[PDB]
Amino acid sequence: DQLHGSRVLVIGGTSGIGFAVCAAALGHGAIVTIVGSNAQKLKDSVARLKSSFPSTDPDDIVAVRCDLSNSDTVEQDIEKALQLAAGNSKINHIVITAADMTAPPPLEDLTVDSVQRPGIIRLVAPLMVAKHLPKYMNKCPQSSLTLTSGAHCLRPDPGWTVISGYCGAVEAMSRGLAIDLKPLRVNVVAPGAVLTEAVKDILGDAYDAAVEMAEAKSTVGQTGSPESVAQAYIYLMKDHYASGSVVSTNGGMLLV
Amino acid sequence: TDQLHGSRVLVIGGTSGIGFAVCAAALGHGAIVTIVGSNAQKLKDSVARLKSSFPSTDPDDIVAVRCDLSNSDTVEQDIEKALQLAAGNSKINHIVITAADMTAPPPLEDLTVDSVQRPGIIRLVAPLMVAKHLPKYMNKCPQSSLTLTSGAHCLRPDPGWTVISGYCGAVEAMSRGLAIDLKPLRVNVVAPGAVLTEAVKDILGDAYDAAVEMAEAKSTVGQTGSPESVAQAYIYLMKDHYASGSVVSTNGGMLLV
Amino acid sequence: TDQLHGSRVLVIGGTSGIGFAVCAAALGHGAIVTIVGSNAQKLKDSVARLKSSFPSTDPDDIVAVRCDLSNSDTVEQDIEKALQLAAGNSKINHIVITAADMTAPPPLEDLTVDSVQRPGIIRLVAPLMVAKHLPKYMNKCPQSSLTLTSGAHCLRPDPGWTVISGYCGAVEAMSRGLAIDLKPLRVNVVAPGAVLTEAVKDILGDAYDAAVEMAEAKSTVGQTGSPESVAQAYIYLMKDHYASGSVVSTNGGMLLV
Amino acid sequence: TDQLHGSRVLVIGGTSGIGFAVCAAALGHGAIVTIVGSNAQKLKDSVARLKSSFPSTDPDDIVAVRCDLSNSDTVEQDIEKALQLAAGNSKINHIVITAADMTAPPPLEDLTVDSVQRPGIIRLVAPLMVAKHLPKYMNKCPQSSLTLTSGAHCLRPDPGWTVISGYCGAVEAMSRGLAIDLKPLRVNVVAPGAVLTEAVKDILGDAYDAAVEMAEAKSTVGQTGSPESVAQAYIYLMKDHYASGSVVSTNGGMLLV
Ligand SMILES: NC(=O)c1ccc[n+]([C@@H]2O[C@H](COP(=O)([O-])OP(=O)(O)OC[C@H]3O[C@@H](n4cnc5c(N)ncnc54)[C@H](OP(=O)(O)O)[C@@H]3O)[C@@H](O)[C@H]2O)c1
Ligand SMILES: NC(=O)c1ccc[n+]([C@@H]2O[C@H](COP(=O)([O-])OP(=O)(O)OC[C@H]3O[C@@H](n4cnc5c(N)ncnc54)[C@H](OP(=O)(O)O)[C@@H]3O)[C@@H](O)[C@H]2O)c1
Ligand SMILES: NC(=O)c1ccc[n+]([C@@H]2O[C@H](COP(=O)([O-])OP(=O)(O)OC[C@H]3O[C@@H](n4cnc5c(N)ncnc54)[C@H](OP(=O)(O)O)[C@@H]3O)[C@@H](O)[C@H]2O)c1
Ligand SMILES: NC(=O)c1ccc[n+]([C@@H]2O[C@H](COP(=O)([O-])OP(=O)(O)OC[C@H]3O[C@@H](n4cnc5c(N)ncnc54)[C@H](OP(=O)(O)O)[C@@H]3O)[C@@H](O)[C@H]2O)c1
Ligand SMILES: CC1(C)c2[nH]c3ccccc3c2C[C@@]23CN4CCC[C@]4(C[C@@H]12)C(=O)N3
Ligand SMILES: CC1(C)c2[nH]c3ccccc3c2C[C@@]23CN4CCC[C@]4(C[C@@H]12)C(=O)N3
Ligand SMILES: CC1(C)c2[nH]c3ccccc3c2C[C@@]23CN4CCC[C@]4(C[C@@H]12)C(=O)N3
Ligand SMILES: CC1(C)c2[nH]c3ccccc3c2C[C@@]23CN4CCC[C@]4(C[C@@H]12)C(=O)N3
Repeated sequence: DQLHGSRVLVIGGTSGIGFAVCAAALGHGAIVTIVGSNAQKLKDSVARLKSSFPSTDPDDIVAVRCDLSNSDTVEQDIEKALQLAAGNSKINHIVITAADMTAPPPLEDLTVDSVQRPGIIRLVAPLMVAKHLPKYMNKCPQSSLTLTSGAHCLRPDPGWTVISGYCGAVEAMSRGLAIDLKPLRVNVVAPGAVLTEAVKDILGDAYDAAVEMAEAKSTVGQTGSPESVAQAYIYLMKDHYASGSVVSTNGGMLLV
Repeated sequence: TDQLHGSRVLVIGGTSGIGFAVCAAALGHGAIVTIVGSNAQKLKDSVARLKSSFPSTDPDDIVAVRCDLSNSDTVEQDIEKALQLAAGNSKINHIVITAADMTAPPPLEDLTVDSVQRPGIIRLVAPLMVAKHLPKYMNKCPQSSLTLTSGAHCLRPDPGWTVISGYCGAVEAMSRGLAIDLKPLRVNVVAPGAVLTEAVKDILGDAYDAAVEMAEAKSTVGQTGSPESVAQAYIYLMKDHYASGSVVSTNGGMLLV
Repeated sequence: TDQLHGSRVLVIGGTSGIGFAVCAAALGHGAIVTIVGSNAQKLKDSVARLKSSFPSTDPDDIVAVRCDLSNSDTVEQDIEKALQLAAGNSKINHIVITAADMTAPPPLEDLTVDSVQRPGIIRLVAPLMVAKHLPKYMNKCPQSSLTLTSGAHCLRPDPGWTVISGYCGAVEAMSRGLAIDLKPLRVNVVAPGAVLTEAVKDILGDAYDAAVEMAEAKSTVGQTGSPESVAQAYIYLMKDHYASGSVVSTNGGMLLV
Repeated sequence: TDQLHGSRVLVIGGTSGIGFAVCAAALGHGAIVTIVGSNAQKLKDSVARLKSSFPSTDPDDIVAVRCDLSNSDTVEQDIEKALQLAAGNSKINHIVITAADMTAPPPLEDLTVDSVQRPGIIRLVAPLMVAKHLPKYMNKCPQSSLTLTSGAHCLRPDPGWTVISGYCGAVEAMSRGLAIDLKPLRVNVVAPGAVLTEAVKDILGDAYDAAVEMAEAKSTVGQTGSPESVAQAYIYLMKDHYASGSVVSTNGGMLLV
């Protein structure tokens, strides 16, 4: 594997998809830097990651708490996470899955700041990553930055139009960063229905009616496993020719 | 013959360029047009020629309102005023939004948190505020339409205008979400290519002639797009009562070479 | 005032359904329409039904030609003749192709090499034969247009019409290739959704009523597409001299739910 | 550690180019590879190349069969032998199709009904014949995959390859239909960009060095695609048990410039 000695920055690797990416990354022996905002399960996630890979050097699994939902500190924090992840070396791949995980208000009660508050973590944080990565990454086709969107960008869930919009912005912005940061490669993974611990939290009591309706809306009779969706991120790290692309893993939900 | 005769159109951003050609086309079909802009004068100037290129129309079918949508205070109450004015005694039949800041972004080496967020109030919050308040001034019927604006830069972004390609990418995704939020009302996007509007003359300054010639060369047609040809996409989307959630791309085959 | 008045329109497949509505819309703008079909009876009925909806139109603006484009040994020759009389004295301005066999394919249990290959003559070979010979009969100029036909089934295919989803997917890609082969002439595609033409009731037989509800429900609008609304997409692509390499999708938001 | 270890992979078109790189990658994970080609020599030679780069693998994990899929008789029966072979006593886990004629089409001045039709036997009929017979040789299970092949030319067609761009458009649409026909089995497409296989040098001849220089410049990366990088997309779809109905594009950003 050519991801053995690799340094990968997983912005949002404390839970769900991003965590599965650090598990997959550690399976190939890479050095993984994790970024989250909750200090306690960031201890739990990183402690959880070296008992599933106990032969891996513990110093190759580093964590930092960063709050990227706040307009100050995010440039200072993104720059700090790139310093920690780069170390003496340069970072080889960056993965961003961080999202605010909050239900928007209905459209009749839409507020100006309601529209803008997601943009800080969906748009401003990656752009600050794109702002500062040349100093911490070599702009060569062997390095990658991968952003996150979803199938909801084409089949929006009801109530979620605004965040459904921002994922549309992530995909267009991804392509622009492939020109801004060329020949460095940047791409997007667009997952479908992944039953992460966060999703269980969002829908609460309406969860099981939603799981069965998600399973029914797939060519597979399934929702997506977190470690299978993680293969899309690993793919874009190993494919030194993929750039400006959208990797869609949705179980055929857009076909039914 | 024409079903846009008695129909009411609100063109948010119709004072120049593409939006103005949409108001000209709408009045060519006899529609009642309300125009929204920010420059106080040049808003009379386009209102002046449209009763002078078609004096046929009753002068009260061409009404105008000044709105500043670049500032987060003022945006909900300004669109609300323009919707009361376009609807009048009836309800609005079609809404067209072309309003955009049209100012050069910084390079991303000097990217600031404010550079990223300020385009969104006119590109994202203004249309969402339209979607918030249009039900009381439009009937939610498939004979009604709301059309947003995109570009080919959403798929082939201009160096480096990455941040605003994102917002146009957000416009397309948001369009689809609003097509289900406002069902059975129709929501769509127009994605123009290279149109030589009076703003583009201003933004390109001295690099204009080198850019016009490379735009004509990046086309299957050997030309740039007329504003009056692109306006047909907005007029088309008002007449097609089955088109919703779609992107009408008119770019001279630019994405093909 | 209208720029489709003197123009020559050839609708390959204008004897029924969507293509027929395109000739109705074209005649509303005063165009000279040549109709092409394979059924001598559906071709006399179509020209008769168009001289009772437009009695003021000159009878020479509605001429028809009989062509069987499902057969390989004469599809090139038939296309050639259709072109020559549609141009007449002058040149052809726009060509619209909707022709399709509209017969259910066999299930995958009985798929045959010929089942897969026969549709290609009318879906792929006839349009390519049109592009091969139109230069003597059209000005390859941006005010000229060639429009092919696709559907939403190319992205949401219907069971078991997988093979015809393939051919409609092939039409969209070649559309883009012919915009470069035929540049600066304009080539585009319309992708309709659910249009209840007379061919569609024939395929659905007794399951028709259950299928209409199914479609109606599965759309953002509460409707199927009118033939006269989908026809707006073809007329639009004739009026927008900048639209090229594009896909005009008319689906009632079916791809959103 | 590896879940492609006991896995049986059928690479239809693995004697050269991309499909060959897919068989190399599969054997790196310990998969059992069945290779299909039409050149007996290439096929033995290709199998010889693979057991000298992997001398430790059991030679029975590298089995080959000669198939001519260019002809209407024997193509269903050759697909059927190849399925028995790959399956053996177990069932097939993944199928990869890269087989293509790789010959320059004639110009449109000499376009014939047969030049158009003939590619469809290997572009469309062979995969459909694979989907027709694989259920007795594959589970219809989410852990098994069928991967077809398209390319970036389906969206930015190279001249004069319009007809072959069309067939690649059919493969992607057919992929989506086959993802529903064979559900819950997974069906997908890989859309490579510029890969300098020996077949591409054969087509480009003396214009090769000028063509690679213009291909490298038309990418965001300053390179063409490695066969070993593009093969990772096929391996990925074996690895992602949630990917279905998708297009994995690996083109070096050529569609951005
Ligand atoms: N799951 C799906 O079906 C689906 C579909 C489409 C798109 N997506 C996108 O996939 C990505 C991953 O989603 P997920 O299912 O894995 O949910 P998740 O487990 O909640 O992932 C969120 C990650 O981001 C962190 N985070 C939350 N707020 C943060 C903040 N202000 N600043 C920095 N980090 C923050 C979280 O750490 P903390 O513990 O500190 O909060 C966590 O590590 C998201 O972008 C999502 O929008 C998911
Ligand atoms: N022309 C092209 O080649 C091209 C290409 C791709 C995309 N587009 C997009 O198409 C749309 C039309 O562009 P255009 O070429 O026609 O330029 P334009 O003539 O300047 O159109 C701008 C319209 O919106 C108004 N406007 C600007 N800022 C406003 C603000 N804060 N509040 C309210 N109204 C405001 C303008 O009037 P004021 O004078 O009062 O500001 C004008 O009526 C834009 O969204 C553009 O991004 C254009
Ligand atoms: N209806 C829908 O909902 C829908 C949706 C998506 C896509 N489409 C596609 O749009 C196109 C039009 O479909 P439609 O609904 O209008 O069905 P249609 O009424 O049967 O249209 C078929 C047209 O093509 C002609 N035609 C058929 N075979 C011919 C042949 N060998 N030679 C010459 N002409 C031939 C027909 O005339 P003859 O009487 O001589 O056969 C007729 O004018 C089709 O390609 C269809 O697949 C339709
Ligand atoms: N390289 C690119 O730039 C590029 C770009 C887009 C798409 N693609 C697509 O990628 C696929 C792979 O191409 P490639 O470049 O790897 O070319 P390649 O090496 O020529 O691949 C051809 C493969 O197909 C087999 N094949 C050809 N004709 C056959 C027949 N009649 N029966 C059975 N097998 C047959 C060949 O075997 P024999 O020669 O043994 O018969 C060989 O295994 C092709 O579909 C190509 O169009 C390639
Ligand atoms: C819609 C959602 C509540 C949901 N409902 C499910 C049912 C079954 C399996 C997964 C889900 C999910 C995951 C989602 C996907 N959406 C993409 C942008 C906003 C949202 C909301 C959230 C998100 O971030 N996670
Ligand atoms: C890039 C731009 C300066 C430009 N350069 C040209 C050269 C030749 C012909 C047209 C143009 C245009 C029109 C554009 C298209 N872009 C889409 C989003 C931002 C921007 C900027 C502006 C816009 O709104 N109008
Ligand atoms: C599938 C079909 C029988 C169908 N079943 C419906 C139920 C409700 C409303 C509309 C339909 C339609 C319209 C379709 C769409 N398909 C696109 C290519 C082939 C086909 C077949 C036909 C076509 O041309 N018209
Ligand atoms: C067009 C082609 C001759 C070509 N010309 C190049 C110049 C520089 C770098 C790469 C190429 C290629 C690779 C291509 C891509 N096309 C996709 C379908 C048919 C074809 C033909 C062939 C293919 O399979 N490989």
